[PDB]
Amino acid sequence: SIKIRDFGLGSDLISLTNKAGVTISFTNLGARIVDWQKDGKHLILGFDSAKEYLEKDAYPGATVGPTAGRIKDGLVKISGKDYILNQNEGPQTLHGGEESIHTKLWTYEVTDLGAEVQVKFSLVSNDGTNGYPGKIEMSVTHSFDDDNKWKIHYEAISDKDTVFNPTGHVYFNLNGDASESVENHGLRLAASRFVPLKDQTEIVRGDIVDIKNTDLDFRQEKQLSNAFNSNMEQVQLVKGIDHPFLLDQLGLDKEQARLTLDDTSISVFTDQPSIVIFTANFGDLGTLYHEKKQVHHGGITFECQVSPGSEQIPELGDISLKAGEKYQATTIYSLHTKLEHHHHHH
Amino acid sequence: SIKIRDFGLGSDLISLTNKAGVTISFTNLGARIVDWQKDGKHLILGFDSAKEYLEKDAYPGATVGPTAGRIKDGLVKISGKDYILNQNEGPQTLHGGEESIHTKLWTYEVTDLGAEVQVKFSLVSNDGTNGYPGKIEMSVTHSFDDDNKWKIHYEAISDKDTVFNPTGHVYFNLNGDASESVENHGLRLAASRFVPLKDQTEIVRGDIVDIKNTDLDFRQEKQLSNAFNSNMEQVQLVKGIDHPFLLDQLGLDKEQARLTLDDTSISVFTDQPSIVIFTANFGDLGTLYHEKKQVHHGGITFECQVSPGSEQIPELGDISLKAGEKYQATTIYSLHTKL
Ligand SMILES: C[C@H]1O[C@@H](O)[C@H](O)[C@@H](O)[C@@H]1O
Ligand SMILES: C[C@H]1O[C@@H](O)[C@H](O)[C@@H](O)[C@@H]1O
Ligand code: NA
Repeated sequence: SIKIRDFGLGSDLISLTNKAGVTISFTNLGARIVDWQKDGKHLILGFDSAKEYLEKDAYPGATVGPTAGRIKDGLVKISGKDYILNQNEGPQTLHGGEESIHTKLWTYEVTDLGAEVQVKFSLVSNDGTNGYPGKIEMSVTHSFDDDNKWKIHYEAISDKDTVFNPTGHVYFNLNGDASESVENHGLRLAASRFVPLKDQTEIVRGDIVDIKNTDLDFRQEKQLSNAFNSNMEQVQLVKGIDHPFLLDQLGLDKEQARLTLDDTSISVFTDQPSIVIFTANFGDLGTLYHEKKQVHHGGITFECQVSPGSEQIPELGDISLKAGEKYQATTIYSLHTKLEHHHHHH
Repeated sequence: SIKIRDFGLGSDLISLTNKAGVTISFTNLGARIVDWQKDGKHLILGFDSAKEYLEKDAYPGATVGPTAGRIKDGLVKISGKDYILNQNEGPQTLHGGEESIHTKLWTYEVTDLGAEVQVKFSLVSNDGTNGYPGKIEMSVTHSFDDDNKWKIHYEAISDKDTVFNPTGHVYFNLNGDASESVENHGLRLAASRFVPLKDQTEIVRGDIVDIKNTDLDFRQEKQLSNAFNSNMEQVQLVKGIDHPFLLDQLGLDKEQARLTLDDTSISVFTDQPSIVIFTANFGDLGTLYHEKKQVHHGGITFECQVSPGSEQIPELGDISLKAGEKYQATTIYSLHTKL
């Protein structure tokens, strides 16, 4: 079933319920996921109206871009040319600059395929917007099916050579309450290396480091508390995790990550090379979610994309997008029950 | 009464009905006027869904900008520096460039004041959008009252020196049908001068012309056919009217223009110095409105703004907007019925 209603300020809330009774909802404000519930329990973090997003935190669940992450000094090189993008974080360009895509009302159309329902959001980034050559015609399709798979498919075409590397900023919290730390969740992640940050400004350090056998090694499932309790320099620098993890094996076919809590698991699939993880290291900020004051470590992201810092570490990849070339990206979050035995206590 | 409904593609339709039974409707798609009707008759042109506007014509009733009109070669000088804006009509920049603010979904909030209802639309034009320095936080407030006054109030603030001169692109047609020419309407317009076009490119010619005692003199009410039948080269150039008229006296209190058809009349008030009039000179195009094929001369606009062409004719005024300065503009369309 499909339902639509005003969500505030002119945005709409599109709610889907699949045959299993699982419901998920999106808004055209930032082509964003707002909620995902199983049996009355929220699996992700979200607000109750559009204004909350604009007044509390505009990132949760959003589509962010055109480039996700930080670009040192907002400088990129496009076809031998240097371009400076909007710098909204000191001299850095963070998540595409100020008042970026996550803050706009996208147009959308809904396609009912029966076992699957797709919600295709569209937006055009005009040439020069925030310093980005364009125009860029973008589309983000969120779909949910009877198999409990929530899929995100990105498509884009530019009139000019530009850069493109968007992501989805959902935050999970299997506790269903932001005031409950995710340190009690089990995490499995197929990555042997990570990208350290230089310092508090959070630009990349310049090197790639092997994390096998460290408190950041999750190849084999472990509780998130292991990472949170770590005094490794990188953990201490950010007060949790806030780093790109390089996947060891690529392909949409492979389960790259799995987040578990008791009988529920979220599996992550993608065709991208890295997973940027941020564990809501907000300290005592306490942003209110459903009237619950969010705790430090009260959420975790799995931002699939080309790793940030390729400007400094070419080995990370290339986010350039050629004029007329079609960009595509696919990320999938699938929900399961009783995938494994996870009975722990915090 | 207020009624909000889905208008297509995620856009909304906000319909206001005053104490008089008059209904006016807007959409956040382009902070635009969709309909205006009395006793079941449409007074303006408009479509029945968001898709139509995107597929047929995106300008009708829209807020256009940041700069309304044509900019020769897309060139503007800002603080002594040349800036090239998006070019969407040949080398010209027309109505802010491609995929401009009229094709965006604006956020909005409705404020019910009883005798008056306001709908505030907001949009941020990012720095660099279509070549324009910014960012520019813009708001357009459309309001409707019990006195049948439809008012447009624009506000804007830019983080950097830029240019700004938006306008409302409603097309009136008192016949209430697109297949019927407005040649039968009477027009009065308090302007003794106009800005001639250079040629078919429609860029300004460079001069300011006195129109007193010509087919374009509407200082005294006259029928549109007059103009339409004129042999003035400027009329023949565009096959109608497609020009900036310079108001003789400025100020919001003065009725600057009046469009009449029988018992019905629309009065125009504004704090702007010029009124750009375009008479839908589309020829055989035949765009469909409510299933009715539009005819050449099937509509007429009153775009109040600073006249286009100031890039070449400085006397027309100046559209710059300095960082931190607050831009304001007001335009009112008043509906009257003879009794
Ligand atoms: C990946 C994350 O990095 C963090 O430092 C920012 O604060 C987040 O909003 C961001 O998305
Ligand atoms: C002033 C007018 O000039 C005309 O040529 C255009 O086609 C109109 O849409 C524009 O508003
Ligand atoms: Na809507």
